[PDB]
Parts: sequence; structure tokens; C-alpha cells
Amino acid sequence: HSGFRKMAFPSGKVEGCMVQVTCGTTTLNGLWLDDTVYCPRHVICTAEDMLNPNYEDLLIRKSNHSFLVQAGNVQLRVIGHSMQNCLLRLKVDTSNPKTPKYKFVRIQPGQTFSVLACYNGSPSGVYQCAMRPNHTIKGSFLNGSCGSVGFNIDYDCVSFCYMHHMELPTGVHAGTDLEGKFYGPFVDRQTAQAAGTDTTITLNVLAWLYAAVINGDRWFLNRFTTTLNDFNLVAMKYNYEPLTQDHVDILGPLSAQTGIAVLDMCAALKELLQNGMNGRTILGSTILEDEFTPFDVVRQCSG
Amino acid sequence: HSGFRKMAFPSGKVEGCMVQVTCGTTTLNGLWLDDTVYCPRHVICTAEDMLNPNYEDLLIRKSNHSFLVQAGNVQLRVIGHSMQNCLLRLKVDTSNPKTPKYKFVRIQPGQTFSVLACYNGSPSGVYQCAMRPNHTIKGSFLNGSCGSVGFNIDYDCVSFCYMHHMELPTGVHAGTDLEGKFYGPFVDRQTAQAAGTDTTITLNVLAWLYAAVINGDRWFLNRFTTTLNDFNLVAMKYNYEPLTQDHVDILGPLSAQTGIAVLDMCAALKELLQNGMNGRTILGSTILEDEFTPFDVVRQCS
Ligand SMILES: *[C@@H](O)[C@H](C[C@@H]1CCNC1=O)NC(=O)[C@H](CC(C)C)NC(=O)OCC1CCC(F)(F)CC1
Ligand SMILES: *[C@H](O)[C@H](C[C@@H]1CCNC1=O)NC(=O)[C@H](CC(C)C)NC(=O)OCC1CCC(F)(F)CC1
Repeated sequence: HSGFRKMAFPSGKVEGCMVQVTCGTTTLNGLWLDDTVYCPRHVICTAEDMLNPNYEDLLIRKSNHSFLVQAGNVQLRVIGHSMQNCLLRLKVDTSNPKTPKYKFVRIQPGQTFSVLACYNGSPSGVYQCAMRPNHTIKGSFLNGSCGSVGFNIDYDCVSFCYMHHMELPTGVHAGTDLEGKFYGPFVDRQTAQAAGTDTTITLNVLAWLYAAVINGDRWFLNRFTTTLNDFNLVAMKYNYEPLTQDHVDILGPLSAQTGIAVLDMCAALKELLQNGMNGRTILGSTILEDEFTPFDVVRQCSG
Repeated sequence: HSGFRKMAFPSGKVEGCMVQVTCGTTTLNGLWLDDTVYCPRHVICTAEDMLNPNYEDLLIRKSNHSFLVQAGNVQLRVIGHSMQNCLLRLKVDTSNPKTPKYKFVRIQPGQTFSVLACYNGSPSGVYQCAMRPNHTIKGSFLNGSCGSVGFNIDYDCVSFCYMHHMELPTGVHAGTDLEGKFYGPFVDRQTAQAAGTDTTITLNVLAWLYAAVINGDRWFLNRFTTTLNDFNLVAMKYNYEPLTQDHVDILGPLSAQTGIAVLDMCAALKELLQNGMNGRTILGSTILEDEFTPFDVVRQCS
């Protein structure tokens, strides 16, 4: 039992920032940082506006007095409002005393983050997930979950990277960064939008193989190597993402810890793809995991 | 379609209670509730002591001044101490305003809880665990993690059920309730301890198969049915826990949601046990998952 486990970041710093935002009877979640509340702009939609909302026209009919923002049941009065891409920015009359040190970041495909799933401004649960190559997430969300956020924590600083907006017909999820710019080609309206065909996150498969070596499972290592270009051409024929120069460097620490060169681990993965596992397991499993990152492996080696 | 994830409870209410406890050069985590700090008693051991500790002897050799308790950058003054089973209770001269409504619960095998893994008094990660039938937990704990706690939240009440103490040679973990009594046959000493042979938590496998159907993965359903007794015969043959009628009752709501009678899901599981998965996956897993309770599935899927 290796102890390598998917973990969420402790959510308390984000819990202290969750509020509910209501227009009429539509309620979703918002993020309260200093004296601003961020939330998805479709809170202003009625059922008849959802199919193809004219958000600019809808917001013309709205005043500060139209928005009910609550921390629990305590109202926070709105003193200003504007739209920023697919988000509303609501200025409120109170600076959140629980505001952590924070940044807004744009996540890249293959990277992971924690999601604090919230309903009516009340946190329900926290889980880890990855941004897929096709710019969706395999989340877990019910009605009322919009405005739940995704985040990473680095020491004392919360990096917010995702705000939740919609579900796609295949049951995966789409959303924006905290500037309101969607990840992927998606738009916030009540229409069926197909995601592109997904691929396997090669960087994380390689991390998982390094994790298996660290734990003493090494049957899949070989005495051969590959060039990066040759590997990437084979990868794409197996619907694996190509490796980038950044990916190779991210794997530096695991390569150094194990003494297995990145391109030698790529050669091992190429052999697994072409030959299959033919029965065997890796870290107790028959299929290769692709949502456990190099950062996760390294972090969980020692205390 | 909701999707389906291993989901922990939000950890904020517990994070506000974590402190660091040091005695000599041993440091671990404590739980600060009102004016009491709870922590594993082996904080009082040196390296040598841990091989065969006489804890009553070791503790009478300490005073209040022997314990350094720190809440971030602030030392808390220890003004009394006592031992209850394998925990220490340190009385401090400050009350924690962040104390949630709470209770102490001893959980039963099959039940799940969230773990807030902490190092040097600082929260690092949160994940979901089940109490195994053999009274271990398959955790992720490194040096410095002792005193990390497991918990559930109902309404606004935190039910603490686990405090972490040790790792076994197999890599699984053992600890206590918040009364200091170990789950299982384990003892807090630096020796290699084996657990009893584990079994699979049938009620949870069934709840997870229902979660799979709710999310549209239903290849394992079939036309067969079974009685409860004939299911339990096969279950026990395969080292699965028997199902009681009270357990069938618990699955009622998931049954009504999917329209799949509990005993029909049992017949599906019986076939999975006898035939294997034939290389197929359920909710992306190549094995039958038994660390989701019915409540965990309902929480997420309704
Ligand atoms: C917290 O103090 C610490 C947590 C463990 C360290 C590694 N993973 C853990 O979960 N607990 C311990 O170090 C205990 C202290 C004893 C006095 C109870 N000891 C422990 O976990 O030792 C694990 C060893 C035991 C011998 C072995 F061969 F089985 C290898 C594992
Ligand atoms: C906001 O809470 C909500 C979250 C979704 C509800 C169920 N799961 C979710 O993730 N968001 C929405 O309901 C959006 C609102 C738009 C105006 C942005 N709509 C949405 O997600 O539609 C989902 C449907 C639409 C396409 C489909 F018909 F193919 C099936 C999914």
C-alpha cells in the first residue's frame, strides 16, 4: 500500500469566501474577496432567457437593489455592479475579513485543482479533479452548484482557477477562470455543446509510473530510450497528449529521485502502449491513472 | 447526470482546531477544542521509549511545562494534563473561539469519514477513508501526521471519530477514537503489527453499483434475482460481508431512485463475483469499490 492518494487542499480558506447571490428566485454561489463578489452572470437569467440570453440587455434592467447577496442569511448590500466576460463583479459594502492571500490563475490542460462544491452559499464537499485536454472537467455537480470554485493552495496563498457554469451532454462540466473567460470553446447558454474528443494526460501517466518505481514496482522499465519527437508521434496514435518542453522539465525532480531519465520512462510507456500490460498491474491497477500529477507524487513521498 | 467523485467534507471547521504539540524533540498535531488539546500520547516518548513504552511511567515524569503547544505563532499555556487510553488531554489557559459544535463518535466498520492530514500543526490535505472490517484504514500518512483527525459533519455539528497513531508494515494505518481507544488489535508501540484478514464491505459495493446506474453505467445489470440468504452464502464464500435486512432497508431510497430492487442489485453483484469484470470498468474502476456508503452516494447523486 503506497499511500499515494488523491487529496483535496484543505478548503477552509475558500469556505470563508463563499456567499449566495440571488436575483428573483434564481440563487447561485459567489466568491467574496475584499469588497467584491464574483459570480456567474447567468444569475440574472429567467427560464425564458436561458436558451439565448442577451446578457447586456438583461443587465440594463438590473440595479444594485436587484441583487441579494448573503453570507449565510446575513445580507451584504450591493453598491456597484458590472460584467466582466461571463462573470458579474458585485461591489459590496463590507470587505471580507476572511479574505486570504489570493491570486487568479488560468489553469492549463492536464493540471489539477480542488473543487469546493457549494449550494446556496453553503459548502457541501471538496474533491480533486483535473482540467482535461478538451477543456472540460469530470466534476460532480448538482443543480445550484454554479459559482462553486476550483483552487490550489501554495503555502498561505489561494490560487483561484475555476468557477463553475454548466454541464455538457456527456455529463462533464465547463466553466471559466476568475476573469470570466471560459476554458474551451463553450458559451454560457442553455444549449447542447459537444466537447472535443478527449485524450490521456501523458504527463500524469508518466508521474504515475515514477510513483510506481518509487514504491518498488519496476517490472515495466527497459534498457531502451526514445527521442521526444518519436515518442510524441506514437503518443498521438494512442490518443495520448504530446509531451511539451515544460512537461519534460516538470518531470525533472522525479527523474532525479529515481535515476530514470524522462526519455527512458517514455520508452517504458511506449512499450506498455504497444504491448499492453498483458495481465500485470502497476500500483495495484490494470489501467494507467492520468489525474495524479508530478507534484502530487513528490509531495507525498516524505513528511 | 451529476458525475461521481470521492468527496470529503469541507475541512474548515476542523482546520480551526489544529495545533502543534511538542514534548522534548517529538512533535505532532493536536486538536484544540474549548480549553483542551487532544493528542496521541506517544508525543512523550523518545526514540528508545517507543520500542516498549510504559506510558504511565513516562507521563508521571512530565509536568505541564514539558508540553509546548502552539497555535500558529502563539504559544498556549498548559495548565493541566491527563491521559485517557492512548490520548493525552492537555488543559490550556485559552479557549478556542473557533471550536465548532462537536461530538465524539466511535465509528463502525464500513462507515466512512474525512481525514484532514496535518503536519507541524498545519493542514495539508483532505481525503475520504473507510473503517475497514479488520479495523485498519487505507490512508495516506507520513512522518509527522500523528494527531490528524477523521470526522463527519452533519448540519453544523462535527463528529470526530478518528485520531491517527501509526502505520503497519503493509502500508495501511491504525489509530483511535477521541476517547483514545484503538480501533482493532493494535498497540501504540514501535513494532510490526499485522491486521486480521480483511473483508469487503458489501453494503458499500451495492451503494456504489447504484451510483453507477444513476450515472448511466449499467452493463452489469441482469434479469436474475436472488434471495437474501442465497446472496449471503455467495458473499461469504468470496469474503464479502453478509447483508442484513436492516442493510437492505438502508438501500431503499437508492432502489426507488433507480427502479432496481435491492435483491436484483444483489443478483448483479453475485454474477460479478462469480464471473469477474471481463476486463470492463464501472465508474472508471477496474475493481469493485467498497469505500462509499449509501449516504455518500445519496449526498452526491440526488
Ligand atoms: C506519527 O507519530 C507516526 C505516523 C506514522 C509514520 C509513518 N506513517 C505513519 O502513519 N507514528 C509512528 O511513528 C508510530 C509511533 C509508535 C510509538 C506507535 N510508529 C509507526 O507508525 O511505525 C511504523 C513502522 C513500524 C514497524 C514496521 F516494520 F512495521 C514499519 C512501519
Ligand atoms: C448552475 O448551477 C447550473 C449547473 C448545472 C446543473 C446540473 N449540473 C450542472 O453542472 N448551470 C446550468 O444549469 C446552465 C445554465 C446556463 C444558462 C449557463 N445550463 C446547463 O448546464 O445546461 C445543462 C444541459 C444543457 C445541454 C444538454 F441538453 F445537452 C444537457 C445539459
